[PDB]
Amino acid sequence: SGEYPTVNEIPVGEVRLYQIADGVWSHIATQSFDGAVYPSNGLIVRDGDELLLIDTAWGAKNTAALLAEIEKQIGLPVTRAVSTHFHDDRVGGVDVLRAAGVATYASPSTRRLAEAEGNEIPTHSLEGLSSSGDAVRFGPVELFYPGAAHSTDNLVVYVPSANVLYGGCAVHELSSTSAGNVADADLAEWPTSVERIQKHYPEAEVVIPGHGLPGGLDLLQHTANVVKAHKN
Ligand SMILES: C[C@@H](c1cccc2c(-c3ccc(CS(C)(=O)=O)c(F)c3)c(C(=O)O)[nH]c12)N1CC(CNC(=O)CN)OC1=O
Ligand SMILES: [Zn+2]
Ligand SMILES: [Zn+2]
Repeated sequence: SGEYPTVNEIPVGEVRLYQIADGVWSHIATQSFDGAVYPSNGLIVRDGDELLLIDTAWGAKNTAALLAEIEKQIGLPVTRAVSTHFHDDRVGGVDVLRAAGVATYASPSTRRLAEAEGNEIPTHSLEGLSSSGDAVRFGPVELFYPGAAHSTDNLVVYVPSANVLYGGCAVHELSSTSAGNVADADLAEWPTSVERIQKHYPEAEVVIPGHGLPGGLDLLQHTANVVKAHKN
């Protein structure tokens, strides 16, 4: 009924949308992994009379439900999707997207990691993102590679028309007390990568983490703090 939806409010399999700004929504879904249930976020950005999707809804059935929710709530076709790293909360559902006519994209790094781990593989490679600090335009967003953090391939997304920073899994919510799933992380580089985000996007007004509640720029400093303490 208006607040940002939380893990216990979303049954696994359904998707909620949350209006972030004009032409910008987050999508929220839940999934089971290793016997626990987790929420996860993605982004939808209006691109004229089409939509750009950032990240799947963490699985094939969730991603089908995402498409149905977009049709109900927004009613514009999703034409392109970008996955921000290779884990299943970002690429799981790419095969559903590809069968619904969505062109799927990811960096070459993400595509290689997805293939090696047996996850779904976006069709198209995003060049121009291989060095930390690189940025490219993709429709109504900028894609930015901050360096290794949550994963070596993680991308962040900025919506310049709205000053919305989608940090993906490189950014944690303010309530986080640990650095999430660190299986493929670089805890030593992560603060430096967050510092690159802070320097590149100082006018961000909303910051969206990969999991949990949006806030403002404080999410970035909080992330650096929880990662430094996890490393210790
Ligand atoms: C799908 C993803 C995954 C599965 C289950 C949970 C997560 C979380 C998570 C956990 C806890 C918190 C609360 S908190 C901040 O207080 O800790 C949170 F916000 C997010 C994150 C994240 O952190 O992005 N990703 C998760 N996988 C799976 C994985 C295993 N893969 C290999 O080892 C190589 N293929 O490596 C991930 O990341
Ligand atoms: Zn991940
Ligand atoms: Zn994640």
